[PDB]
Amino acid sequence: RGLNRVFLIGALATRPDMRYTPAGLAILDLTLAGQDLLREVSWYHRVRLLGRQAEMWGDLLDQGQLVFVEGRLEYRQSELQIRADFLDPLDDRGKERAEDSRGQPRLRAALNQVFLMGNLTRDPELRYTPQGTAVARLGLAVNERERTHFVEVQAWRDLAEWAAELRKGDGLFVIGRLVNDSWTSSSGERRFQTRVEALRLERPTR
Repeated sequence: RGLNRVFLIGALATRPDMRYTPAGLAILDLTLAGQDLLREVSWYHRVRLLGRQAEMWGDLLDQGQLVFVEGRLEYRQSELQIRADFLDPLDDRGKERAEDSRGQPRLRAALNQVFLMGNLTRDPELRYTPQGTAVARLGLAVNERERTHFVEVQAWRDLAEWAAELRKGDGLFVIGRLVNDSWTSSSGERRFQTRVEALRLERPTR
C-alpha cells in the first residue's frame, strides 16, 4: 500500500523564488534549513509549492522565517523532489537559529520526518564501515493513486542488519529523515540528490 508523507519545520535559508508558467501556474521554490542532534545532523531541503498555496505566500516570506511544510516526494526520470502541499509560517518565540558559513539561518531542533511505504525494487545491499558498523541501502517503489515514485533508503546499525534479511518484492514501511548528497561531477557538473535515512522500518504483509 502506498504511503508518502513529508513533514518539515525549518528556517528559510534565503528569500523564496516565485515564478509563473506561461499558463499562469504559480511556482514557489523555497529552501528550508534545519539541524538536530541525534550525532549532529544538518540539512538544506528545496521544496516546491504550486498554485493557490504558492500564491498565498508570495511576497510574504523572508529569509529566517520558520515554516511548517506538509508534502510528499515526487519522482521523475532521475530526480526526487520535495513537493509542498501546504506551508504555514510559525512564531519563532523560544526558537533558536544557527548560522552557516554563508550567513544563512538553520533552525536548531528542527523537524525532518517522512513516512513511506512500498515494495523493494531489489535485494538489500549491506556494507560495513572500517569500524564494523553495518549500513544497508534499499531501493523502494511507492505507488500512488497511477504512478510510481522510486526512493533510495539507507539504514544504519541494528536497523541495517534487520533490513539485510529483506528481499526484492518485500513490502517496506519507513519512518525516516530526508537527506541529500551534493558534489561536482568529473566536469563542472554540479550534482545533487535526495534520499531517506530510516529511523524505523517495518515489513507490511498486506
